[PDB]
Amino acid sequence: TFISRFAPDQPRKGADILVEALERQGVETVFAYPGGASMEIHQALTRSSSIRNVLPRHEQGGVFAAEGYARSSGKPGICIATSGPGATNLVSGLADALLDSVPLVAITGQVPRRMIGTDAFQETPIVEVTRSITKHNYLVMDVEDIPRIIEEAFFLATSGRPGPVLVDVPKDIQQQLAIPNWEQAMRLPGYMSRMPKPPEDSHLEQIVRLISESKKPVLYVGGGCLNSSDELGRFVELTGIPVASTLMGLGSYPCDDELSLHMLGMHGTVYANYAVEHSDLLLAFGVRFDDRVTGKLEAFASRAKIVHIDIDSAEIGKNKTPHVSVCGDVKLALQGMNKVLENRAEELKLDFGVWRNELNVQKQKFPLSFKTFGEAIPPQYAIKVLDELTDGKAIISTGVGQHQMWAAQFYNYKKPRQWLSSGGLGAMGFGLPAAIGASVANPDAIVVDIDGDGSFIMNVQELATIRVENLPVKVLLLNNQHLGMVMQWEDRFYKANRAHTFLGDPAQEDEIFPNMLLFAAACGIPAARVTKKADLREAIQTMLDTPGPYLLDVICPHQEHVLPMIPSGGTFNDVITEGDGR
Amino acid sequence: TFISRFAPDQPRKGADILVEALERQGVETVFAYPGGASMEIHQALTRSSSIRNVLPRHEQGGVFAAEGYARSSGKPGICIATSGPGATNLVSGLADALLDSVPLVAITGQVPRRMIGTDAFQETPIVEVTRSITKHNYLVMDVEDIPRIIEEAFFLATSGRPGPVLVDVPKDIQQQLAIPNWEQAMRLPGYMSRMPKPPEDSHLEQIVRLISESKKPVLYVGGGCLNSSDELGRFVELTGIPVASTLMGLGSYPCDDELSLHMLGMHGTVYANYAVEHSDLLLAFGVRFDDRVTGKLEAFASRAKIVHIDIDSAEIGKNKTPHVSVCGDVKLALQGMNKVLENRAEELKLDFGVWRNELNVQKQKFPLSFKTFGEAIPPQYAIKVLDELTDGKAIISTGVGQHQMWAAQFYNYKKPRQWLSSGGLGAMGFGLPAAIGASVANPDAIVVDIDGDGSFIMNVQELATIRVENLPVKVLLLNNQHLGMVMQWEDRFYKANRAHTFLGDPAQEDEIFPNMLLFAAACGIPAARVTKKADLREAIQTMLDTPGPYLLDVICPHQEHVLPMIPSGGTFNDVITEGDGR
Amino acid sequence: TFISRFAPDQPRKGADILVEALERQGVETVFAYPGGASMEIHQALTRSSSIRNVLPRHEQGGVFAAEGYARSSGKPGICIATSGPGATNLVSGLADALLDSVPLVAITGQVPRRMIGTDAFQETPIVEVTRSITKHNYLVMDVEDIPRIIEEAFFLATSGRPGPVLVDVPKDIQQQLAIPNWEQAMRLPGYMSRMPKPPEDSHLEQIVRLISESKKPVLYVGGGCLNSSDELGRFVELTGIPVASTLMGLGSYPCDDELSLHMLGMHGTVYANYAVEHSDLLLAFGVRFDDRVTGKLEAFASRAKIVHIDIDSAEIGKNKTPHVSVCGDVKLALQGMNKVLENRAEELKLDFGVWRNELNVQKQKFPLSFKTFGEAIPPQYAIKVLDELTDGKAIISTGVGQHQMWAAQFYNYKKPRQWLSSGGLGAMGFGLPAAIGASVANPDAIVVDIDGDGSFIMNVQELATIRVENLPVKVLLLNNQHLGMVMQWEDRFYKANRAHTFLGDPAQEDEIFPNMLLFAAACGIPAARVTKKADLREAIQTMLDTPGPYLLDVICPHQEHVLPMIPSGGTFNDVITEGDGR
Ligand SMILES: Cc1cc2nc3c(=O)[nH]c(=O)nc-3n(C[C@H](O)[C@H](O)[C@H](O)COP(=O)(O)OP(=O)(O)OC[C@H]3O[C@@H](n4cnc5c(N)ncnc54)[C@H](O)[C@@H]3O)c2cc1C
Ligand SMILES: Cc1cc2nc3c(=O)[nH]c(=O)nc-3n(C[C@H](O)[C@H](O)[C@H](O)COP(=O)(O)OP(=O)(O)OC[C@H]3O[C@@H](n4cnc5c(N)ncnc54)[C@H](O)[C@@H]3O)c2cc1C
Ligand SMILES: Cc1cc2nc3c(=O)[nH]c(=O)nc-3n(C[C@H](O)[C@H](O)[C@H](O)COP(=O)(O)OP(=O)(O)OC[C@H]3O[C@@H](n4cnc5c(N)ncnc54)[C@H](O)[C@@H]3O)c2cc1C
Ligand SMILES: CC1=C(CCOP(=O)(O)OP(=O)(O)O)S/C(=C(\C)O)N1Cc1cnc(C)nc1N
Ligand SMILES: CC1=C(CCOP(=O)(O)OP(=O)(O)O)S/C(=C(\C)O)N1Cc1cnc(C)nc1N
Ligand SMILES: CC1=C(CCOP(=O)(O)OP(=O)(O)O)S/C(=C(\C)O)N1Cc1cnc(C)nc1N
Ligand SMILES: [Mg+2]
Ligand SMILES: [Mg+2]
Ligand SMILES: [Mg+2]
Repeated sequence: TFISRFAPDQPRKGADILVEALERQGVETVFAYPGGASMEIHQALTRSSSIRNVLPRHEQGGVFAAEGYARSSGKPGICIATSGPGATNLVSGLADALLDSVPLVAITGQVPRRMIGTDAFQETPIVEVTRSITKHNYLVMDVEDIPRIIEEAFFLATSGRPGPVLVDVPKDIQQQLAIPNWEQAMRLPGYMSRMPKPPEDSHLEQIVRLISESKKPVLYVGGGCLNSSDELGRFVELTGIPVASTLMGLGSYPCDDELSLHMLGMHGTVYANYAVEHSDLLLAFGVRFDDRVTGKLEAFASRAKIVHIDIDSAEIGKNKTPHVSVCGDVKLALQGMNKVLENRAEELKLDFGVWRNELNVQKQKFPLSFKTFGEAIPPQYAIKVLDELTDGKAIISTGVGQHQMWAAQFYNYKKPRQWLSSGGLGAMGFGLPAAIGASVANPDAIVVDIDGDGSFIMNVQELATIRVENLPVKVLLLNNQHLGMVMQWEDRFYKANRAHTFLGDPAQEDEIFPNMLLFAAACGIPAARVTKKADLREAIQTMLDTPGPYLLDVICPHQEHVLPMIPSGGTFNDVITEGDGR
Repeated sequence: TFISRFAPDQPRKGADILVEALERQGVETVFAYPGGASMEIHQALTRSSSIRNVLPRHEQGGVFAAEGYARSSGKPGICIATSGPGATNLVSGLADALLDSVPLVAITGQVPRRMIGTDAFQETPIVEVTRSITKHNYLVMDVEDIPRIIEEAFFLATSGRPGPVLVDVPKDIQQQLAIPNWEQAMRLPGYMSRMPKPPEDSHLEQIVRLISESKKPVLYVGGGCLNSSDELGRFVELTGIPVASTLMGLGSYPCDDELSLHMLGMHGTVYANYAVEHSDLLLAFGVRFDDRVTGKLEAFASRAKIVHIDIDSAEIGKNKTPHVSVCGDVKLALQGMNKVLENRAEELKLDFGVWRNELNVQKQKFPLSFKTFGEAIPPQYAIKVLDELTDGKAIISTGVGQHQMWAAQFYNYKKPRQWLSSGGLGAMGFGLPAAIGASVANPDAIVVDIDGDGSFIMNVQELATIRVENLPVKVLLLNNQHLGMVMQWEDRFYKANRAHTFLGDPAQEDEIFPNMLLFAAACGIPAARVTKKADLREAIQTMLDTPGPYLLDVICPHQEHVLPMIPSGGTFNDVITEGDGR
Repeated sequence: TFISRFAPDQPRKGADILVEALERQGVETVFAYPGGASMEIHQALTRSSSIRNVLPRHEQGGVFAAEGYARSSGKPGICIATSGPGATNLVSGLADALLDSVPLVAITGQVPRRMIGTDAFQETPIVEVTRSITKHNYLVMDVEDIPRIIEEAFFLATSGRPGPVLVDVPKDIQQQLAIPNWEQAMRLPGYMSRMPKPPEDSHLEQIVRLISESKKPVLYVGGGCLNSSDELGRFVELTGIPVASTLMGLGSYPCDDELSLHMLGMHGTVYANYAVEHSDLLLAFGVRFDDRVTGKLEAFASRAKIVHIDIDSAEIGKNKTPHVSVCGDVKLALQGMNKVLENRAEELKLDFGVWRNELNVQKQKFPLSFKTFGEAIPPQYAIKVLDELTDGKAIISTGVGQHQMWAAQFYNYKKPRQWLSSGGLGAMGFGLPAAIGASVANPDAIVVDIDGDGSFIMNVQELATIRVENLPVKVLLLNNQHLGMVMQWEDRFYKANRAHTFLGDPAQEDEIFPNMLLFAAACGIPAARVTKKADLREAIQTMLDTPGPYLLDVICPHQEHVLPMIPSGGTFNDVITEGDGR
C-alpha cells in the first residue's frame, strides 16, 4: 500500500505526478542533470524523500551510471536530462543499453507542446532520433497520460528482453495541474500477446533426449542467464556438460570451476572454441550468436546439433539456423529440465568424462598465458592480483579495448551482475560512470573500474561526481599510453603503421601523458602510480584498504597483445596464439 | 590542376579515394578518432601530405572542434569517427551545427554492407539516427559513388543555408580497390532548382522606398550576415539606421560603434529591444525570429512594417508574418540596395537623427551595468579587461550559461567569425573544443575560451589535445561553483530552491571544487587562479603574454544575475532590469 | 442540445460511440462499403435514424462520392470502408482530396489491436500507407479516444486548409463496451497555435495602395475563394480589376461576366494568360501557383508586382516569390479591403478602363473557338447547349481529359461549388461517383456528369448505385472512342504515333465500343445516343426533362484538340492556337 505526499483529490503538477509515478515503481535512485526544460522535474525530485539524485558532470556519464546501476542489480536504471543538448548526450548510453539488453528508463525534458516542430530553442526530435536505438519511446501529449506511460515504460524496459525506454516530457505538461489516475490499464495489447509463455514439457524432454544421445555436448551460455545462476549450476551437476560463456554472460557459471571453459569467441580461450568446433550438441542458452563469437557462421559448430533457447523469437534462426528451439525464459527452461534430469537419472547414462578429458587436454595444452618482461608490469598479472586480493568478490566495470579483454580473462567472476562491460556497442568511457552507478546500487560492495587511459579520460569529469557523492570507487587504470586495441590491429594487419593511436605527448615520449594522478588530485581523490611488478601487490592492496575513492595508475608496456585472437570473419583454424609488437 | 598520389589508371582502396576526394575539396585539417570500422581511412590519412589530423580525446570534442574550425573561417569543418559508439558521440555536434547553420561534413565508419541490419558488433543505424538533425546524410553502397557523394556532401554543407552533412562508409567499401571518376555530375536536380537566384531590382527598390517612408527604422541583423560585413557597414553609412544584432550575428556590425544597439532579445540590451518595440520599419536581415529574441510574437515589432531577407524560403513567414520578403543571399541584396542608395542619395532625405537620439536617450538611461562587491571579481568586469588587453581582436569561444551571455555583452567584437558560441542548441562543453578548432584554422590569432566551470569540465579531456597539438589556446574560466543559468531561474521563478545546481563539494563548501588548476597541470598546461579584482588585470595579462596554452581560473560570486532579462514568452514591458540572488 | 439514443450512464459499443460521434458532427450521409472489420460500424449505422448510408459498388466510388458530396456543399464528406482491400481502394480518393484541398473524413476498419503487425488476414498498415496522402490520420488504440479523435478529425479536415483525414478503427475497439465522454478537449496545441488570425489593417491598406499605384492589375482567383463569392464580386465592383480564374476556382466570379477573363493557364484562354503576362500587379487570391498555370516560373508574371493571400503559410513563396503576402482567410482579407475601398473611393482614382479595353481587344482577337465539321457533333458545342438548356445552374462533375477542359471552357458557372473536377491529382473515374455524392447533397439540383468514355468506364459500376438510390444523375458522355488527352500529346509531340489510346474494338473500327447504352440498360437507366448535331439540342433536352437517371451517349470526332495549349514548362510566347489531328 503506497503512501502519497498528496491528497487523492488534490491537484498536482505534472512533474509531481511524474516523480510519484517513479516512487510507485520502487525507484530509489536517479541520475539527473538539470536544464530549462526539466527544471520542474528537478524541483519535484527535491520534494521526494525516497528518490535520491546523483548529479553527473555529463549526461553521458549520467546514462552510463544508470547502466552500471542496472547491470549490477537487475533493477532498471533511471537517468533524466533536459531537452536538446542534454538529450543528445544520452544517445550513446541508449544505444549501448539496447545492444546489451539492459533495463533502462530515460526521461528527457522537452519544449512546450505548442512549440514542437518549429526548430525552437534547445529543440531536438529526440523521439525521432532515438527510435532505432531504444526498445520503445514516448512523447507525452497530455498530463493525464503520465501515470500510464511511466508504467508502460518500466514494464517494457524490464519485461521480456530488457532494453532502454525513453519518455519525452514537454515543459507545459510538467507545469499543468491535474489529478492522477494510478489504476488505468496499460495500452500494450500486441506486446503482451506475443510474450512467451512457460515452456512445454514437450520441447524440454526432447532436449534432455538429445543430451543422452550426444556424448560431446557444450553449454553456450550468455547474458540471458544472468538471472539463472542457481538453475544453471544445478543443470551442470545433473549433466556434467562443460560451460562456454560469452563476454555478456560471465559469472553465470563460476569461472574458477573445473567444468568451466571460460570465454569463447574472438578473444575467447582456445579450449572453449575447440569445444564448440568439435561438439555434436550445442546448448545455446541466452545468447544471440554474435559475429564476435561465431566469425564465419558456416564453420561455427558445423558438426553440432544446435539447441537454442531465447526469450526473443527474432533471435531464433537469425544468424545460425538451429535444430531445436525453445522461445521463453531460460530460467524456467532450466527448472523444467532440472526436474526431469533428477527424476530420470537412472535411465540416462549421462557421463561425458571422455569428452571432458579431451577438452581438459586442450585446457592444459593451450592455456591462457602472458610474458613477464623484467620488472615491467604485465596487465594480465595486475588483474590476477586484484582477483586474489578481492577474493573474486569485487564488482568490475571496464572500458573498451585490450584492458577490457584481460579483465574478462584473468578475473574469475563467481556470480553474475559482477561483470559490467559494454559488449554490443562497445563504448569507451563506460567504465568510470558504470562504477559510479554500481557503487550506489551496491554500497557495501568492492567496486573497481579496470579502465584504459583512452577510455578513462573520455568521461574523466565523473571523478568529481565520485568525490561529491562520497563513493568508494576504485580505479585500476592500466596505462599503456596508447589506444591499444586499435594499435594491435595495426601490428597484425597494417604493418604496425601508427595511425593516431599514441595518447601521450609527442614532445616527451617516455613521460606518461597525461598525468592521471593530477586528475584525481583535482577532484580530491587519493592516487598513486606503480611501474615495477614488485610494488604492484602492495599498491593494489593500498587501493583496496584506503577508504573511499582511489586511483591506481598502473604502467604497462604497450607492445602487449590480447591472445588468443581470431580475425574478423574467420574460423577456428585461423586462431592466432603467439606474437606481439616487439 | 590537382596532383594525385595515384596514377589515373591505377586501382586504389576506397579509403584512398575518400581521402583524395577531401584533398580535391581543399581540406587541410580533419578531426578524426580511430576505430575498427574506420582504420582504413586513418591509414589513408597518413598517406596524405596535405591533410592534417587533430586527434581529440572524445568524438564530441572532435565534432565541436570541427565547428569552431568552421565558425572561425567560413570553411567547412570535417570530423571523422568510427561506427557505433564513435558515431553516436557526434550526435550533439551534428544537431548543434544544424540549428546554428554551420557548414560541417562528418564521416563515420560502418560495418560491411553484408552486415547492415543484423544488429552487428558496433552497429548503429547512424543515418536513421541523424536524419532529423542533419541537413542531409548518405550511406555509401558502392565504392564508385565515393567521389560523387563527397562532392555532393561538401556542396550541400556549404551552399544555400549551411548545415551538417554525414557520410556513412561501410568497411568493405574502404577496402575495395577501384579507379575513381572525378568528373561525374552531382545528383541534386531538385535542390539546385530551388536555389535562390540573385534578387531582382524590383524587390530591392521597394525596400529602399520603405526606408524613406519610415523615420524610425531598425536593423535586425543575424548569423546570415557573417559574410556581409563590408556590405552591411556600407549600407549603414548610406542609411544611418541603428543596428540590433543577435547572439549568432555578433561582429557583423562593430559593437563599439555609435550606431550599434548591440544585442537584442531575452538577454539583449534594453535600448535594442526598445528600438524594435517602437520601430515602424524592421529590416530583418539574416535572422530566423527565434523565441529567445521575440518572446511573444504578437507583441514583437507590433507597429513595425517588417522586411525579411533570408536564403531559406522556409524561414520566411515561419513565426512572424512579414510585409516584404526577399529570398536570397543578403550579401547580394545589400550590394543591390547599396548601389541604389548612393545613386539616389539626393531624392532620398534619409535622416533618422531624431529617432537615433530617441534611442541614444535609452542608451544612456538604461545601459549595461554590473556591481562590484568589495574585492570580489565581477565576471562582467573580467571580460571587459580581456577586451582591453586584446584590443577586441581575440577570437572568443564560450560554453553555455551566464558566462556565455556576459561574454557576448561585455566584449566588443569588431569583425564576424570572432564570436563562436552555441546558440540554437546551446550545448555545454562547446567552448574548449571549439577553441581548439579555431586555433588550428587561425594559428596566429589570439584564441580565448570564456568558459563556465560546468561547461568546461564536460569536455575537459580535450586539454590533452591542446598540449599535444601545441595550440596557444587561452582559457578564461569564470568559476561560480554553480550551474549559474539554472540557478538564476531558480532565484527568479522557484524561490531560490536549489535543485542540483551546486558543482562544488558539499563537504567543504568554501573550497573551490574541483581544482581546475590541477586539470591543466595534468595535461602540462600552465595555470593560475585569481580571486581579488586588483590582481585580475595582471593575471589576464600573464595568460595572454605566456606562450602556448594557459588556464586562468577566475573566481566569481555566484549570486550574480544576467541582466536584463525577459521571461520566456513575454513582451518588452516584462523586462527585468534589477536584482540578483543576495 | 443533442439527443442521444443512449443513457448518459449506459455502456455502449465503441461502434455506437463512433456513429453518435458522427451524429454530433451533424453528419447526415455516409458512403460505406461493408466488410468483416467494419461490420460493427454498419450495424450501428442501422441503429441511427439520422445518418443515411449510400452503398457504392466500389470503395473508390465511395470516396469519390464523398468528394462530390463535399465539393458541392462545403460540408465534409464521409466514407467508410473495411480493412485491407477496402482501405486500399480509398487511396486514390484520399490523394485526390489532398491535392484539391477537399474536406473529407475516411473511416477504415482494422484487425484487433492484438493482431497489428503480424501480417494478419486482410491487414494493411493503412496509416503508414496514407500518411503522405492525407492531411492527418489516426490509429485508435482505445475506445475512450473515439469521441476526441473524431472531433479532431472533423476539425482538421474542415478548418485551415481543408483536407482528407483517415481514422483507422480496430475491430475489438468497436465491440468494447464503454461510456463516452463528449466534453474532452482536443489535443491539437501546435496546430491551433499556427492557425492564421484575422488580417491586420496594416497589410490590407498596403495592397489597396498598390492597386492605385498600378494601372494594369489582374485578379488571380483560385479554389481558396470558393467561400468568398459575395466578397470577391464586391471587391471587383470597387476596383474594376479583370478576373482570371483557375480550374479549381471556377464559379467564384461569374464566367459570363464582362470583367471575366475566364480560365488562365495551360489550357486557359489567350486573353487571360496575356493579362497575367503583361500585368504590373498580380492579385493572387486563394491559389498555389501550379505548374499547369505558370509553366516556367521565371516568365510567369515577370513584370508584375505579386500579391499573394493564402491560409497556408507553406504555399507563400513556394514556387513564385511574392512582394506582399497575407497569411489568412481570403474571405476576411476581402471584407477588410472592401470596407477600405468604399470609405476611400474619393482619394483613389481607380479606373483601369484603358487596361480593360486592352484586354478586351485580345478577348475579341483571340477568343475561344471550335470548328463544326458537317453534321459531326463538336464536343464544345454540346456543352454550350447544356449551358443554355440548364441556364448555367446545373452542377457539373467531370472525368479527366479533353472533355474535362471543354466542360470548364464552354460552361459559364455562375456560382462556386457547381464545378466538381479533379485538378491536383487529375484522377479519371471521378465524374460519375462525384455526381452521385453531389446529387445526395443537393437533391433538387440539376446534376450532370460530363464524362469521357475512358473515365466513365473506370467506375461504371456506380450506375447500379444511381438506380438503387434513385438519384436524378444525368450523364453527358462525350464519346471519342479514345483516351483523347493522351492522343492529343501524341499528335503534338510524338508524330501522331498511337500508343494504346484507342478504346474501341480493333475488329470493328467504326462501331462504337463499348456500347455504353447497354451499360445503362443493365442498371435500368434510360439512355440514348446522338451522332448528328441537328438532333443534339432535342437529345440533351430529353435527358434533362426525363425524370431520374439518364445517359446521353454523344458521339464526337476524335481528331479534336483542346485549344489553346502551352507545352509543359513553357511561356506565353509558346501558346498553340491552331491545329488538330486531321
Ligand atoms: C573489444 C570487444 C571484443 C569482444 N569479443 C568478444 C569475444 O571474444 N567473445 C564473446 O563472447 N563476446 C565478445 N564481445 C562482445 C560481443 O560483441 C557481444 O557483446 C557478445 O558476444 C554477446 O553476448 P551474448 O549474446 O551472450 O549476450 P547478450 O548480447 O546480452 O544477448 C542476450 C540474449 O539472451 C536473450 N535473453 C535475455 N534474457 C533472457 C531470458 N531471461 N531467458 C531467455 N533468453 C534471454 C536475449 O533475447 C538475447 O538474445 C566483444 C566486445 C568487445 C567490445
Ligand atoms: C542561454 C542562451 C540565451 C540566448 N538568448 C538570446 C538573446 O537574448 N538574443 C539573441 O539574439 N539570441 C539568444 N540566444 C540564441 C538564440 O537561441 C538563437 O541562436 C539566435 O536567436 C538565432 O540567431 P539568428 O537567427 O540571428 O542566426 P541564425 O540562427 O544562424 O539564423 C541564420 C538565418 O539567416 C539565414 N541565412 C544564412 N545565411 C544567409 C545568407 N548568406 N543570406 C541570407 N540569409 C542567410 C538562414 O537561412 C537563417 O534563417 C540565446 C542562446 C542561449 C544558449
Ligand atoms: C488535364 C488537366 C489540365 C489542367 N490544366 C489547368 C489549366 O490550364 N489552368 C488551371 O488553372 N488549372 C489546370 N489544371 C488543374 C491544376 O493542376 C490545379 O488543380 C490548379 O491549377 C490549382 O488550382 P488552385 O491553386 O487555384 O486551387 P487549389 O489547388 O484548390 O489551391 C487552393 C489554395 O488556396 C488556399 N486556400 C484555401 N482556402 C483558403 C481560404 N479560405 N483563404 C485563403 N486561402 C485559402 C489553399 O491553401 C491553397 O493554397 C489542370 C488539371 C488537369 C487534370
Ligand atoms: C579507440 C578504440 C579502442 C582503444 C581504447 O583505448 P584504451 O586505452 O582505453 O584501451 P586499451 O589501450 O587497453 O586497449 S578500442 C575500440 C574498439 C574495440 O572499437 N575503439 C573505438 C572506439 C572509439 N570511441 C568510442 C567511444 N568507443 C570505441 N570502442
Ligand atoms: C546546466 C545548464 C547551464 C549551466 C551551465 O553551467 P556553467 O557553469 O558552465 O555556466 P554558468 O554558471 O556561467 O551559467 S546552462 C543551460 C541552459 C541555458 O539550457 N543548461 C542545460 C544544459 C545541460 N547540458 C548541456 C550539454 N547543455 C545545456 N545547455
Ligand atoms: C488516360 C488519361 C487521359 C485520357 C482520358 O480518356 P477520356 O476518354 O476519359 O477523356 P478524353 O478522351 O475526353 O480526353 S487523361 C490523363 C491525364 C490528363 O493524365 N490520363 C492518365 C490517367 C490514367 N489513369 C487515371 C485513373 N487517371 C488519369 N488522369
Ligand atoms: Mg590505452
Ligand atoms: Mg558555473
Ligand atoms: Mg475518350
